[PDB]
Amino acid sequence: QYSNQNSFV
Repeated sequence: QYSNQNSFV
């Protein structure tokens, strides 16, 4: 299981 969460402003 592979999760990536990226938030820019």
